[PDB]
Amino acid sequence: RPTFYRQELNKTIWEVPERYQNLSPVGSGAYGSVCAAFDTKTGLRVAVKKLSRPFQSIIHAKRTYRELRLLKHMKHENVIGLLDVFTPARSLEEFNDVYLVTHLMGADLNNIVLTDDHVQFLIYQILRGLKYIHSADIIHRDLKPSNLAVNEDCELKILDFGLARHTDDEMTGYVATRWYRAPEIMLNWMHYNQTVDIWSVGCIMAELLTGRTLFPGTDHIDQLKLILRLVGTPGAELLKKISSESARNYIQSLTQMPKMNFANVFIGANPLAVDLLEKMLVLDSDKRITAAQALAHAYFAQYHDPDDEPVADPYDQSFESRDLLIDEWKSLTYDEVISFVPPPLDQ
Ligand SMILES: Cc1ccc(NC(=O)c2ccoc2)cc1-n1cnc2ccc(N3CCN(C)CC3)cc2c1=O
Repeated sequence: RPTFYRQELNKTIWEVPERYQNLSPVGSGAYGSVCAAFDTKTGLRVAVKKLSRPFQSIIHAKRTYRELRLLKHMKHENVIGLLDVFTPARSLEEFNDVYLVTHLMGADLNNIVLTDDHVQFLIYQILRGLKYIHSADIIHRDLKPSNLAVNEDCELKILDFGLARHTDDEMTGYVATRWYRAPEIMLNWMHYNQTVDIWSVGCIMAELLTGRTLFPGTDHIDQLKLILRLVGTPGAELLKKISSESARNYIQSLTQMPKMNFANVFIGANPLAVDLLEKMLVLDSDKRITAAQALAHAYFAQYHDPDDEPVADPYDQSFESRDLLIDEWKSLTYDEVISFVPPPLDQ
């Protein structure tokens, strides 16, 4: 067991192993504050998130367990991984604090915004990342530029997947961003699958190509209006699939937009880039390209290697459907701290 040391970094008492040095706060991550630090053990720059009141409620408690489970499972270049997890607690009884340590990528995709080859590389890495998380039946749900971490090599990792609530029957505290959300999760108007994340990739890729937010909607309805202006009102075959009677009512009432020519919207874009965008930004949940299929699209010829696009090990999210006391979520998280083994360090 290591020696810890305490400091006050903006409201909060950080208590961390002596191994981590020169903590300097960089803002909020998912459910708590993040410090940049220096890892004396590895010589590396790391990010330390202190979860804010991890065990105040069932929601915080379950979400704490979820995040730690998520992180401990991901092992892939384009998906953030767990370098370390720790507590100052010396027993389960006094266990009150969780700190999660990952690599510090220099930046995220806001800060960056770009040539076509740059967009190829970055979107390529996102889809390579999504294939792996999708293959474990995990869905990001709020993929967006601020949770795409990038270093100066344009090497990219996805953060914060799997947190934004599954249905509207649950609350996880996590706040999504309107502009990158698939119309089906935003509005809950047909069922949804992993391709909610492909819609997002569509929106991010477009933005990288034009500098403009694709759909800067000011609310749910304005957002839906912006979207239909580009893709057109849904056809009779799409209407067939809308499960809600109010959504279908609303749509069939809007005065009808035609689908536009994506070439006349993405003018000056590489035509392969345009073709992919048309395959990503389709209303129909069953028709939208998947991560795997997008990886094989001509746009990515320079990057695609079927033998280096791995899938994940099976991930057991049966805990998701359980209804347990705060102390039960709490002890489960404790087990997961104690059993943590850090990634191997070669020379
Ligand atoms: C350190 C850390 C620990 C855990 C998690 N959890 C997940 O990614 C995740 C995946 C599934 O569920 C949760 C993420 C992080 N993490 C890693 N690196 C970061 C780098 C920078 C920042 N900040 C960038 C600047 N911004 C103003 C505030 C956030 C933030 C971060 C940042 O939050």
